[PDB]
Amino acid sequence: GMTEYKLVVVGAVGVGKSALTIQLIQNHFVDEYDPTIEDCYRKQVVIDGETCLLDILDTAGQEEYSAMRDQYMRTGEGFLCVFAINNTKSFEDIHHYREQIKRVKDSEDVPMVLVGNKSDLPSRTVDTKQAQDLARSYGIPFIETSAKTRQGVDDAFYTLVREIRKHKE
Ligand SMILES: Nc1nc2c(ncn2[C@@H]2O[C@H](COP(=O)(O)OP(=O)(O)O)[C@@H](O)[C@H]2O)c(=O)[nH]1
Ligand SMILES: N#Cc1c(N)sc2c1CCCC2
Ligand SMILES: SCc1nc2ccccc2[nH]1
Ligand SMILES: [Mg+2]
Repeated sequence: GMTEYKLVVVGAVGVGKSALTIQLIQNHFVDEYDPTIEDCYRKQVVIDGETCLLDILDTAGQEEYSAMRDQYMRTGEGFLCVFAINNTKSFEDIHHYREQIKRVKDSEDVPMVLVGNKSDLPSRTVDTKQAQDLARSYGIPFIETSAKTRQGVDDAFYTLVREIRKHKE
C-alpha cells in the first residue's frame, strides 16, 4: 500500500519550526504561533513518482527527556534539524540535537536534514560555509529555507523523505 513517513521537526525555540511546518501544509506564513504548542500534520504527496503520506510532528519542548518522550520520539523515522541563520546559538545547538537523535534511535545512521531557516532576512550571523561543512561532517543534506517566502520549504521535507527511502532500502 501507500507508505507513511513519520517526520519530526526539531531545533531551538524560535527558529521557525512551526512556521515551516504550517507553510508546508497550509501554504501561508503564520508569524505568531504559540511557542509552547506541539501539533501534528499530515499530507499526501507524490515524491519521485511514488505517492506517500507525511506524518509530521512539530515539536515544542526541546528538553524533556522522560522515558515516555524518548519512546515517542523513537517513532520518528526522519528528523529535520532546524536552526535560524541569525542565531548562532541555535546553530551550535544542532550538535546536541544530533547526539540526542542518535541516542534515541540507538543508531549512528538516522535520516536527517540540516535546515537553515529565515533565509529571507537581510542579515545573518551563521556563515553558509559553516553549515555546509557541518552537514558534510554528518553526511547529510543542508537546505536553506524561509517559512516566510516558501523558499526551500518543500525541498527540505521532500529531501528528508528521500533520505528515509534510501535508509530503508
Ligand atoms: N523572517 C522570518 N521569520 C520567521 C521565519 N520562520 C519563523 N519566523 C519568525 O520566527 C519566530 C518564531 O517562529 P516559530 O515558528 O514560532 O518558531 P518555533 O519556536 O521553532 O516553532 C516568529 O516570530 C516567526 O514569525 C522565516 O523564515 N523568516
Ligand atoms: N523533549 C525532547 C526530546 C527527547 N526526549 S528525545 C529527542 C527530543 C528532541 C530532539 C530529538 C530527540
Ligand atoms: S501526534 C501524531 C504523530 N506523532 C508522531 C511522532 C513522530 C513523528 C510523527 C508523528 N505524528
Ligand atoms: Mg513552535
